[PDB]
Amino acid sequence: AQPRETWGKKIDFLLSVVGFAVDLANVWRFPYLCYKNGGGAFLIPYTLFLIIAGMPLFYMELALGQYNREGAATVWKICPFFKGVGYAVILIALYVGFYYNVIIAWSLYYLFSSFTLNLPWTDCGHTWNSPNCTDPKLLNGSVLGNHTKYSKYKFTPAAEFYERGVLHLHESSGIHDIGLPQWQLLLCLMVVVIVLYFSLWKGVKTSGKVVWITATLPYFVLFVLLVHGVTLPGASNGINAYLHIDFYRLKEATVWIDAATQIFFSLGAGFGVLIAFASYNKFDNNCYRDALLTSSINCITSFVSGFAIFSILGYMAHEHKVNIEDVATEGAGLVFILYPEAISTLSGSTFWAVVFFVMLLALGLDSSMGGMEAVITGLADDFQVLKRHRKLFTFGVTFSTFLLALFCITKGGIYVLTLLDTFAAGTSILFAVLMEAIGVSWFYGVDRFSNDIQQMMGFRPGLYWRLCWKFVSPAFLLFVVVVSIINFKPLTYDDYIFPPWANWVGWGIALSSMVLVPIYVIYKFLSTQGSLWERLAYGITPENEHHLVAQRDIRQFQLQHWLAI
Amino acid sequence: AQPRETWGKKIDFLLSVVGFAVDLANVWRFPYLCYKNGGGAFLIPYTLFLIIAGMPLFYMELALGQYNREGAATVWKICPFFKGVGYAVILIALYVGFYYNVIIAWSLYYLFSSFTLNLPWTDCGHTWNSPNCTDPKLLNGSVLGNHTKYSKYKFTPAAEFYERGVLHLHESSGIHDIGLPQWQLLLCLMVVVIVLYFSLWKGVKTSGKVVWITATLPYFVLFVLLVHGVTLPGASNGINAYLHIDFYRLKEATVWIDAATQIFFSLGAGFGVLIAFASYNKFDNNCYRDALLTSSINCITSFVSGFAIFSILGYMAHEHKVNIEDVATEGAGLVFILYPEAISTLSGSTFWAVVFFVMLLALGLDSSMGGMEAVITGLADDFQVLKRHRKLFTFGVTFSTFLLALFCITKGGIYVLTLLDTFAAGTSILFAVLMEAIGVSWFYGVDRFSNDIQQMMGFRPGLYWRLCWKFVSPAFLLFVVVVSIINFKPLTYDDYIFPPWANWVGWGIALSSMVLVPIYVIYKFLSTQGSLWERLAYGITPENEHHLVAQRDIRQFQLQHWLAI
Repeated sequence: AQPRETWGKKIDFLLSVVGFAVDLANVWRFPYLCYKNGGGAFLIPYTLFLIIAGMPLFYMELALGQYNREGAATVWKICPFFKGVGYAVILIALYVGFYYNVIIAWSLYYLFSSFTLNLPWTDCGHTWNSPNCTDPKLLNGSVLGNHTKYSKYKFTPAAEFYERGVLHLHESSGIHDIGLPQWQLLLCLMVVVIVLYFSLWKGVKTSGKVVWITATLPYFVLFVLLVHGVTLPGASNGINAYLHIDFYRLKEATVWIDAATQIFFSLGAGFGVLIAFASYNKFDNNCYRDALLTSSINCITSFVSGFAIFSILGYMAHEHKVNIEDVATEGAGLVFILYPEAISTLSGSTFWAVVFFVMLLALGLDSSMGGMEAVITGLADDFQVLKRHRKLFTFGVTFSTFLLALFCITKGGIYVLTLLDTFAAGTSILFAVLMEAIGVSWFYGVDRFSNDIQQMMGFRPGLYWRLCWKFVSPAFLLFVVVVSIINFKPLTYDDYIFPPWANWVGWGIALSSMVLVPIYVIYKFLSTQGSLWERLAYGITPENEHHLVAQRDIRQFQLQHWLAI
Repeated sequence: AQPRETWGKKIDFLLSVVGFAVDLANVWRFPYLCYKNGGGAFLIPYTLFLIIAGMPLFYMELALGQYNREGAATVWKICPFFKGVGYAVILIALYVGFYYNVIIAWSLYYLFSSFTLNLPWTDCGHTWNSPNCTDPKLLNGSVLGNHTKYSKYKFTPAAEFYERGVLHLHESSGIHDIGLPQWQLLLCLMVVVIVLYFSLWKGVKTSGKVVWITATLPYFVLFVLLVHGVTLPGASNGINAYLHIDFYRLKEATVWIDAATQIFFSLGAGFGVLIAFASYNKFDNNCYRDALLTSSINCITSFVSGFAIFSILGYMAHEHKVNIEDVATEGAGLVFILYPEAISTLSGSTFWAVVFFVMLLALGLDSSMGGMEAVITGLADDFQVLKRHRKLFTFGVTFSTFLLALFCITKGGIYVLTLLDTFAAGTSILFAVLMEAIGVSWFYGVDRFSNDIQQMMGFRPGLYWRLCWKFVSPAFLLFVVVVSIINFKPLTYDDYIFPPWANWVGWGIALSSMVLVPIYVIYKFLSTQGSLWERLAYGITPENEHHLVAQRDIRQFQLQHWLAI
């Protein structure tokens, strides 16, 4: 049929895989988790976990995507038994969109707040918000006595605006009674999905042309933000809050399980977008240096983002003598509540707010485009009938996403948003990457993987990467899954408590993605006629190796394959 | 490909088309609408409207289904412009299922109430029901003083059981706050859809074998019910309430618009099931006598059902000296509230309740099976790929119906149930039958229809049926649509009032089916390359007549075709 739509240049692929990993400052609280674990003695464990998690997994994803020349759905053509997981990493990705674009819509709403001269968070006098008239006191404008305020003060103008005008949480008591979607967030999501459709309908060319412009803004924005911070007096102390070096605070099973999830969610390994991007890349490329550069760029971006956030926190603590630890809202909209107020204190709040919201929209749109392109490529390579009708398929996917994201744009959508995000992302993606690592290291074998790499690359991976693929990565993923399952805490908002049935609904939604593996295994086992040893052979051997099944030449049954290093 | 799955015998087709039109006593209040219009001077207008509406439309549906040999989706192969409506009558049917099976589930629940020795409606002492403890007084067990009771008494044991144990309406204040689906109705709907899947997955053979047994029960049940009624003393007066002959009460625009909808909803003309059943019938059949027999059977069934209901009402009025007019609940579950209590007064309530619930389940399952088979046949004849995979398609349809019927099986589902039923059924089916009649009488022409009939039948329809098809039926349908649109009243429950946004949601849902015609017309007009006169010709001429389009031989453009009688 039609050949693969190769990228115009390697720079487009590089910028795309970079912009896919800049969502660390969107909704993820990186500096909060950094300060939570060992205070400032977090850099070394962070780097160690980042390496051992991403680099082997990123190299594996890139190599399996480039060599197989197909989407993540059929990327398991060498082992159909695990091919079911190829579906999982697709559907899970869609689940992410179900909330992700919603967050983007929130940022878009902030754009409509930045077009005016008087920002809504500057004045609490019913400026595009409906306060409860309980304590409408400016945190900086109205200077009053400093009190503990029950160690929780959610009456700040920015938080009030975010909760009343953006979320309308006051008209929703919980998750049992939700309500109706907001007309503003609905139009914002419509604009977002229309942009995504007009970008993805053509192919990878428009995607590259968009990420070539969108991914170049956050660097300049973070640079000018760090400059404006270091020019402010209250940043220095904030720096002291960023890295409070305490090697003795590294408690057992405290700093590791909280650092293994943030890097895993920020890098995006096993999410299915890497295979989709590698499927359109040239067959002759160096995934090693590209993966190293991507990991280093992601680490530097996380570091500078945490530094900027802690500088903003230090300047805010300089603005009001109350402590910044228990006064901030460590929720989904942490960047939407604390950061705008600082912009109110900075001169020329309009331009800074506009450029910050543009950076947020760009870094969200890039990740959403990548996540949707992964699903598109997977379902196109799986079903060839949908390969030619790319525009109609993209329109249908966007329409289904808009219809199924209404539960997240409503008044009480943030609760279901956090529920879906946490449960689905954590559980499903962890189980999927665990199954992928197992299938690649034990069933397919790292020897054939290294041979394919050496055939398509100028060198062969040494013993280090092979051991990391075989024994380090699967054991690490299994440990993370065991910690997430055993040490499971019931989900709860900052103040709101989730009902018991919500936890079971979240567990069912998360398990709906992981049960696709045994169902597909049973389907493949039943769709093959013959003896058990022949069905297992057809399931463990690649398609083009099926002729060996009649010859009874299977290396997986040999003990030398399981112990092959 | 595979030929048409012809029925085993004509008796199967007859029993199927009969059992499809026995849903008049399920949720439809036939005797209430009879007594509302002219009291007892309803038989003559009822018969006139029944004839003029069904017989021409039923003959047209049967002939168009038998001659075209295809489902309702592609039955417009002679005129693709109206082919869009072929989709409408499909989707609308599914909408009906979205509530219809739910009602069936209710009846199934009553079966679980009839298996016990002590019926729940007999004793109000918390017998499988949670009363509000306001007025737990037996209507017949506790003899008290007769009062007006504010002209509305909804505290009867049967109504209390139906509202608390079956619906759980007390935990739902309205439609803005719905809640969670009930676990009993969920399992009932699961059983219903599993039976529908195990019946429809094979084809028309199992459908005929099921309707050959299910459609034979309601006759015996109605016979024994009429016998037990005429043996009761209080039936005679009830008969006087059934037919109170008053020719002077036939007010203008009062008895016609209320009788034109009941017959139209009971007969089922234009619903799409008739074409689906005729598509599997032999090419040589007499649709005239079959349609006449079907109409006569439906009329006799409606008459005997109204007689039985009014006899039950008269016996209930004999049980308690209070009037039966304003004490009954004229809602969806009228047969579920008033009729069981009478069974409590009859000796051996167990057997009578069991056989009545079995009759209800059979007459609901037959109609649901027909409505789903219509959609199956339409989407199979439209997309040939789904023709071979009939079992998987039926499973998917049943699963989607079960997933989309959760809003009707919940605590507040009855409000959305009535909303969807009324809006969708009335508006969409009326617009669909109007468009079908117009396309058959004016665009295709009654002359070619009569010629095809004479080719496939032993005689040609006279001037009467041709005039009824051309000038009577379209004008009648247009008048009914105009009355429904202009004389539109806001929907409201017996006591609950619907919010304003619910009316707009219902209007949008109803219009979503009717907008499929202009969209499909525009799609067909844009999918044809050429001049406007050639596109119109391709849109109005049949497919096999497309060769005439190049010859510029189009009879529709001639004035003799529009005036052809």
